Amino acid sequence: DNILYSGETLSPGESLNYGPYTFIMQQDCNLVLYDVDKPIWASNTGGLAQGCHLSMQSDGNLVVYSPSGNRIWASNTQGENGNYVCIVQKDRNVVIYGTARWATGTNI
Amino acid sequence: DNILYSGETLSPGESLNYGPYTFIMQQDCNLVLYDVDKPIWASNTGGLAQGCHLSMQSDGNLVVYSPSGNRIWASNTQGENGNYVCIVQKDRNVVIYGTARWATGTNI
Amino acid sequence: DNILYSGETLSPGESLNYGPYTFIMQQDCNLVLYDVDKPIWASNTGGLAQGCHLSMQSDGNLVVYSPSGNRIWASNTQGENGNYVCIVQKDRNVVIYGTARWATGTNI
Amino acid sequence: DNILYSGETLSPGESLNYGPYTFIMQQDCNLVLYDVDKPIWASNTGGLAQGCHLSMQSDGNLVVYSPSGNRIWASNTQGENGNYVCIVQKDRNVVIYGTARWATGTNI
Ligand SMILES: OC[C@H]1O[C@@H](O)[C@@H](O)[C@@H](O)[C@@H]1O
Ligand SMILES: OC[C@H]1O[C@@H](O)[C@@H](O)[C@@H](O)[C@@H]1O
Ligand SMILES: OC[C@H]1O[C@@H](O)[C@@H](O)[C@@H](O)[C@@H]1O
Ligand SMILES: OC[C@H]1O[C@@H](O)[C@@H](O)[C@@H](O)[C@@H]1O
Repeated sequence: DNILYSGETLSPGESLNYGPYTFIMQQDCNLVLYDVDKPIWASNTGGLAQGCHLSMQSDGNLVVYSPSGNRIWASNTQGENGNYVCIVQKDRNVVIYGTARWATGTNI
Repeated sequence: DNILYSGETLSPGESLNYGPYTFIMQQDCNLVLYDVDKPIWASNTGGLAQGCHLSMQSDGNLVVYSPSGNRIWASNTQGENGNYVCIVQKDRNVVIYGTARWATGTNI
Repeated sequence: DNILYSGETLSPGESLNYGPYTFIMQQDCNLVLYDVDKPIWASNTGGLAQGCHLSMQSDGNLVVYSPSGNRIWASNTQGENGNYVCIVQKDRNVVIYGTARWATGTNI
Repeated sequence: DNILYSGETLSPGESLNYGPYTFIMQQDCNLVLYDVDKPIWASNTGGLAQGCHLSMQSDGNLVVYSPSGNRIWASNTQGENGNYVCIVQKDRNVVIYGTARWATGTNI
């Protein structure tokens, strides 16, 4: 609910949430962080397309894609292939972390 | 509740939780991942001391310390100084990620 | 979280949250349910005072109080004395339930 | 999550969770509240059947049913037809509340 894992996408209208904080891939292709109803950060890509999705990729890049498979905005954080996370944190920061350094190996 | 940030500690009896998954720093100094009442992973340090704390450090090492400030168990993942997270994931894996590659910079 | 128990208050600026839904006791004494940035319900008491708190009472009434201990808005649901909950639900309804009909009695 | 709404069921192996607290409809038809790995309350119906479901009914009764549609255990809280909730609370109590006294009417 507040974590996007590498290999997952937010569809249009979908969000990560922590308390009053919402990080949403809007239908107007703007990527916005709201504190209640106040925009605090945006990709500033509102109106460049419709029906965009947000991908957290295996190369560590967070990308807004238009439905033509066309890059609209990116974090520009391509690097090592592996596992990454994008988190809406309790401190209201949105952060990409990776690669994975250690695991219990208890996945299902 | 399912994330430990670098610079934070779990005190004795404290846990990270996702649904039926509990990752707990026990009073007997064992670090255990439970699926409901079933231990699925442990540090196997039960009885080596009392009143241990778990630290997620800035160097990326997850360490169980005894109250004498003495290292009892570690992930052995020291590297670059920065920001890391330890997550109890929805897939029941416990994972350390870092360093931070990008942020909105919207922290309070 | 998404539950206010009878005997608790939301202070000014505090909220109940479920995913993109935020139920906030605003600084301007308006009680508002937001879906992301869109107000979908309000007490319509914005500007009648400053520094109001929301109280879920053991008589089952949800009341906005001004700092003079003065009733500004209420659900008008006074009844049996007991335990009640106010919930921001997954279906985006905000509901008062009570009284308590049964419990395990496993409270701390 | 930590709420079961009237009209919903927990299937075998499914749980309500708050932090280290797990309320599970087990495969062995026992209904158990665990604090980490410690059972603190049970229906004591382990082994009376297999593949039971827990149902929070609109008559306010919480019932364990066997797959033959047969009552195995109940809270015995039948009353007014309406909307009820069963909650695993932050205080580690499991409580049934209802009926609904008030709502915003903002459901989807
Ligand atoms: O090695 C760690 C990785 O293991 C995978 O199976 C998943 O659980 C990933 O989320 C995780 O990053
Ligand atoms: O640069 C990213 C870092 O910024 C800090 O202020 C915190 O929000 C950290 O959790 C985060 O890793
Ligand atoms: O008996 C039910 C009541 O028990 C109390 O001690 C608390 O746990 C209340 O939240 C609950 O409604
Ligand atoms: O009127 C109250 C009821 O409204 C219904 O439509 C649902 O949202 C129920 O969960 C709720 O109890």
